[PDB]
Amino acid sequence: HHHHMRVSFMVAMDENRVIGKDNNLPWRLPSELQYVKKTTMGHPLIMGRKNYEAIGRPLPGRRNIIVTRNEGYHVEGCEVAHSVEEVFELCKNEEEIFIFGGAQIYDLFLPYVDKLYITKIHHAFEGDTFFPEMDMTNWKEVFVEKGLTDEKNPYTYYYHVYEKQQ
Ligand SMILES: NC(=O)C1=CN([C@@H]2O[C@H](COP(=O)(O)OP(=O)(O)OC[C@H]3O[C@@H](n4cnc5c(N)ncnc54)[C@H](OP(=O)(O)O)[C@@H]3O)[C@@H](O)[C@H]2O)C=CC1
Ligand SMILES: CCc1nc(N)nc(N)c1C#CCc1cc(OC)ccc1OC
Repeated sequence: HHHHMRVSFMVAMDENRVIGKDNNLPWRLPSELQYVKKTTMGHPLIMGRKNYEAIGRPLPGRRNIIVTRNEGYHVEGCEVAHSVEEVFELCKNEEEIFIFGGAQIYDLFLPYVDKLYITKIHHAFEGDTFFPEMDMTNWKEVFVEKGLTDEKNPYTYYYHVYEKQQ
């Protein structure tokens, strides 16, 4: 029944798991976006249809895969899938794919996540979209580092990476 690729989550959330507000990001952290680009470069990005449209354009140097239940949905420079299994088919030969949100898409792929790249922002934003709860039993933190806080990046935040022990 198994897929061969590593399923990694890529997400940034606040102290209460908020990841979005009014179909956008509640914060603006250029430095954190650089870490995201650095980490995901050359790997497929899997994104919910809403997430993708908020971004608005294909992210260069990565396979953009959009998840939608719309069978007539198309976008140039991007791939479209309509299910977890169709993603696994498209990415069958990939080493590692990144589930890039948003919340519905995180929920979809949660039974399959092997590795978690999560930025935690030490602030409580007003929001309406939340990262799903996770049982970390049998996971281990393998990297942690404080983010750069300066004029362009006005919050305290940390990068964490957790690996499943399965
Ligand atoms: N801080 C962070 O790291 C991140 C924050 N965000 C934020 O999250 C928000 C977006 O999240 P959310 O509203 O949940 O939207 P999603 O990105 O999860 O997209 C939801 C869409 O995905 C498609 N979809 C959902 N379930 C399925 C399924 N089972 N099969 C096929 N397609 C499916 C549907 O598309 P369709 O309607 O076309 O059928 C649905 O409308 C935005 O605010 C964004 O800015 C997003 C990513 C990361
Ligand atoms: C907040 C940026 C971010 N960080 C982490 N660690 N994981 C994520 N999935 C995201 C995200 C996002 C959405 C987004 C991305 C983007 O360029 C990559 C541009 C705009 C975006 O939302 C409008």
